[PDB]
Amino acid sequence: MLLEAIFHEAKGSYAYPISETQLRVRLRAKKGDVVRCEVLYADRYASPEEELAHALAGKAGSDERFDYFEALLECSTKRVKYVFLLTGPQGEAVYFGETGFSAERSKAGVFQYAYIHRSEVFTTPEWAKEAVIYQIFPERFANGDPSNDPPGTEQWAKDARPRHDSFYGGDLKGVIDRLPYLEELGVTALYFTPIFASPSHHKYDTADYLAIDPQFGDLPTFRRLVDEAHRRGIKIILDAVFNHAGDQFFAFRDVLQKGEQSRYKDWFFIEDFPVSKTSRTNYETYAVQVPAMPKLRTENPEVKEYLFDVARFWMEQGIDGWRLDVANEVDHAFWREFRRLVKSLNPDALIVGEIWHDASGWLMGDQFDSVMNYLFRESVIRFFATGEIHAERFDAELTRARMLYPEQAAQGLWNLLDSHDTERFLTSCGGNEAKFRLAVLFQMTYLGTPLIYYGDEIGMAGATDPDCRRPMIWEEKEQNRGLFEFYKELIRLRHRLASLTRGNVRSWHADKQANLYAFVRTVQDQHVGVVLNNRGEKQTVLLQVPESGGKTWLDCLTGEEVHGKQGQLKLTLRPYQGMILWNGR
Amino acid sequence: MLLEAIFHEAKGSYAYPISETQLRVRLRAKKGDVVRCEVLYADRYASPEEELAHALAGKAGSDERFDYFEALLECSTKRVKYVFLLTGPQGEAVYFGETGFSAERSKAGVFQYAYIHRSEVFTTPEWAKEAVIYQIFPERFANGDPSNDPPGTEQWAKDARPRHDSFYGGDLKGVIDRLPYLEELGVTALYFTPIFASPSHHKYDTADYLAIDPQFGDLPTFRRLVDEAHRRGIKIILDAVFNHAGDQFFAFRDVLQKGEQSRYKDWFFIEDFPVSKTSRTNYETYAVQVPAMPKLRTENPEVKEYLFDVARFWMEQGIDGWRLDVANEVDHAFWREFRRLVKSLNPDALIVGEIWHDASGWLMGDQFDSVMNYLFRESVIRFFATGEIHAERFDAELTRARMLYPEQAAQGLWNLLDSHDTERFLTSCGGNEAKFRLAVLFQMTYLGTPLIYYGDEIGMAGATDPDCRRPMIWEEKEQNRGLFEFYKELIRLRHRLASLTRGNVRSWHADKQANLYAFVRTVQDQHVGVVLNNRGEKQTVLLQVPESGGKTWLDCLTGEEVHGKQGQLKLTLRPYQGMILWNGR
Ligand SMILES: [Ca+2]
Ligand SMILES: [Ca+2]
Repeated sequence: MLLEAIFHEAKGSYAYPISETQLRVRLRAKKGDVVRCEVLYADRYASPEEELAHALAGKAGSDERFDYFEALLECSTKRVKYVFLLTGPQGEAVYFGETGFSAERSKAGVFQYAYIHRSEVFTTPEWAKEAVIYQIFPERFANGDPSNDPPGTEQWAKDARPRHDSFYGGDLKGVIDRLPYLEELGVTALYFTPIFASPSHHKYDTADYLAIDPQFGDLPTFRRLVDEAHRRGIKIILDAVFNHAGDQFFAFRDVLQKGEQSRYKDWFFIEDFPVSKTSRTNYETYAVQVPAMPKLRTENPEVKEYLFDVARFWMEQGIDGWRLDVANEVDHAFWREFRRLVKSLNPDALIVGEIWHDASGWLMGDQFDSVMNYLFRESVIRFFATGEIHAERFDAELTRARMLYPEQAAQGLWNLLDSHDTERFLTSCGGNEAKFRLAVLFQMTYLGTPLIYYGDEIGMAGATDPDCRRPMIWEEKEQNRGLFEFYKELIRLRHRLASLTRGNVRSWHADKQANLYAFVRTVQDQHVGVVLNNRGEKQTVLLQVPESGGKTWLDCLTGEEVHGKQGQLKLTLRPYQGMILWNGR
Repeated sequence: MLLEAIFHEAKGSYAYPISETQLRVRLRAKKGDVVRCEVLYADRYASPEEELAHALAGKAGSDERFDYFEALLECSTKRVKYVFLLTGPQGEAVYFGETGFSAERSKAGVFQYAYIHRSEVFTTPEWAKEAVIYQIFPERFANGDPSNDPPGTEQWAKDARPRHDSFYGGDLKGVIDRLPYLEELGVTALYFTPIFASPSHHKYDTADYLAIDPQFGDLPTFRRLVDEAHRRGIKIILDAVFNHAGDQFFAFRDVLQKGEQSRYKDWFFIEDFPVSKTSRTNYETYAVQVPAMPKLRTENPEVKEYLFDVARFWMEQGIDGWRLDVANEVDHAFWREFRRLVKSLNPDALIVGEIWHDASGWLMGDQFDSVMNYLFRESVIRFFATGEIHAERFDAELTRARMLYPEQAAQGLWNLLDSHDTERFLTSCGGNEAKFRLAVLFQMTYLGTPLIYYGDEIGMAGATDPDCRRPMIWEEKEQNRGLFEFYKELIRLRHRLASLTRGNVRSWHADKQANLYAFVRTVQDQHVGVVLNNRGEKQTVLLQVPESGGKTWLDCLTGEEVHGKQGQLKLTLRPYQGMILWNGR
């Protein structure tokens, strides 16, 4: 086999504890290059003559070009050393260790996970493991209070087509008046984009971190919201913009007024004074040349303490976690310490970050709890919506992703289908509900945290920003209640089937030709299989199911009861029809 | 080219800054699969249609199975995204990016280094970059005061053969009196193994972390050592053992007496009560069943603060750094915070850890400065002493290990030939001085910090523990001043050639049959190439040297002048001879 293609490291996403005494190990090799992977391990101080423990590494998945093996090691000593034994299609065996490769186990060496400290066990809030988040764009969700609408606000109508400078008066009061709705839908948390004192429409340039923007409400209204949401079993998530502030931030305006006399001059990155100019900037900002967004020096103790204080103020109000913006642009020390602050105030506080690239460096367990799973969307958009990729490709994109980070993180990734910065997925589906409904079925049954974008649930459509930010449709007769009930049922199923929230993921079937994909979610002895027929034609498939995994399945969506015969399960799926098979365990 | 064998990551040892605006990048590939590696980069926020930067990745070296390419990206924005352009033997062009491989740049995606914060640019003390450490085991170095010799201390003789419980009276005063000797040798720093108050002989079971063991001296004596040593240009590095404490440790004893009602019960890992027993361990300890060494609970804030106070104390005495024992078993959060303390107290304090396996997780820049380079010892023992490997294998082992951690670490790794836990290298060489010297010449010219074990500079030989703890031979008549002088010359040269202390490493030539190896240290324009004739036979070698690096070289050890012609340098080395050719720049 190609040893130069096999990889592993005693850390990161290939070696990490899941418990105080259990070490997980991942090993990858060229697809087809290895057939069996076994792990021999023992305590690091074990006598060189003592016998080693054995652990079989199952094929956890495979992507475009790699094979992935995962095994669980029992380390009662909390210290472990181990070597890999890899067997090829031709029985050729070889040990893989820290030293390298060899036919003799001794010469291969041994990887070592020094010690497993309880504090370094990746731990995330339980309520998040089986949660469903609903993304709220305040300015467009509900106008509960007309008295705070900004001047020039436009009529709230379904036919309205938002313009970049539009206003609709969306506010926190509406979110409250509509809480019965979210509860009915079944969401367990609301994620709000920025809503803090700011002069712009987007509010990404914070002016006052300790205050709700007047057009949205006030502390009183916010406290009311949090309280009314909680008694409804709904957590609250706010957006944290700590990378940069607005040009009206008290600390910045002082520097604009006092130049080097400002006690806050080092709260930013300035090249020379005076500090200011239009189309030109003598201080670092978000992206390139954005005057309204002066970068904050999160490395500075003053800045750090201040934001940490800002977090305390809002955590005092009862929020349940944060969504970090441009998180990847603030120092790690800051994030490490922030989590400590946050987790000590609330062990169940969530920390979700937004990185548009491999976020492993932030997802080891000492910083964020998870991040937005943009990969999920990319694979989902192209699979159900544009159809640029087929089922076998879709399977790969997904798998490659799962093995990207530790399970504690993969399990909590926010899987969104769109956002306030993208065209609505229904539109991406060219308006076809058959395609949209299928995707949502997948979103609601896959590994991670489903993130619902306001309105998608009743079938709102629209191009990218700002057309995706159309005012929420509240007239029941103008809403797609058929769709609305679909989301409800999917959400209800996801709540009862433990496998769907806390189960692993395994690919079941991938037909590049028929474009049908299947996977199974597992927890304990329970198994739930999902079959997706992504084609505008009726198709029939043959899935394999050895009696050991059950002999009869019940389609949780239709009640239909199918039986497997001779280790196979015959299934006929209707156009864009999805099936969710439960084995009753 | 086996694509499944190419590796990279925008973190760790494959992507790291060397300055606030300079990012280093490394790529791994199957040997021979890539002949040209170039990187195309731009600002993370740069427009799509903007001209991409170019940076050629030179081949940094190769090992047993891989090739390694390196590049330095100029990133004025401290923000960068990049894509690799790989060229094979047959001219095939493949792009490599976060998304994967493709003949098209757009489909390859791009790796991203989100942001470069100065607080994250690996930084190590300046004096350690040109330092030459000297390992001292107090008990066997020198007896400056017999009044502290424990009963049973034996005579100080060259032919003395120490037993496990022997006592010679080595003490700090002794070190003081011998400072002139050490200063002459040219060592710039002194490293003491544990020397704190302990009831045992080895002193690994700390009883009083705030006091020097009476057998070595008193606090006032240590102070005398630091000042007198400092004025000779010699630093002091103390060995700290925080993973576990002694069974006589004040905090521990409180539990042995008050049992469960011990105010310090949560400071350790205690299974059940009574708190202890003989030959049987009912509490976690170092290794397996070590009643005198109960593991300290560093995860505990009370312990952390205490160990830190202990740290502050000794740093207030003026020490210059720490050598951590069994550090790989202490939580990272602890070390991260330890560094912050130590460094704030003294930015020049050194933090060297001891971990016998891939320590990348501790060598990112937020924890240790370096570790003992055990891989170096193995490469020198098998190449110089046992002859287990030839010149080509030596080359690989060296190359592979060099590429394990970021350059800032590699440059400051402690390169030891032996220690209080092994036999004298001379013993490993079977008494062959011609071999010992060549290994030392390499040690003195390779990348890393040379570690000299007390006595080795005067040719002390001996078997492993306790024979490696033989009393220092101070009788000049009995000293191999011949070797001693050699040691001196190398140390001098090292201090005069910036490239030997701060330059990189590149293999120059390797021959498995002739057993001849050569490498080049380069810094700015200075080049110094080392040629090793590791064979007991006079050999001639033809090295390739384009006029670019110079056309004339000088052997610093003999003063011989060598000239190159048509890009070749013909050198004749005597049995086991090594040359150090300076390009005069
Ligand atoms: Ca309003
Ligand atoms: Ca003495």
